[PDB]
Amino acid sequence: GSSGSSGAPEERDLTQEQTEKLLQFQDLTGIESMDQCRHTLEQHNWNIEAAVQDRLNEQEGSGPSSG
Repeated sequence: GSSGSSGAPEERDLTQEQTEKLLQFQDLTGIESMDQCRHTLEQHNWNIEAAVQDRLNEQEGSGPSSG
């Protein structure tokens, strides 16, 4: 909006690979807050496969299990 950035004088840039992964997860999951996304990822260790599960597992829209 109008100069409203609360944080520290730091900068964290991701890598192409990682970035891409995010895009995927983001789309898959559907989270808005990018951070939130990378979060679930970082945790699982940028493991969409897991992050995805940990994402769904923890409160899902519709469909607890598939197959």
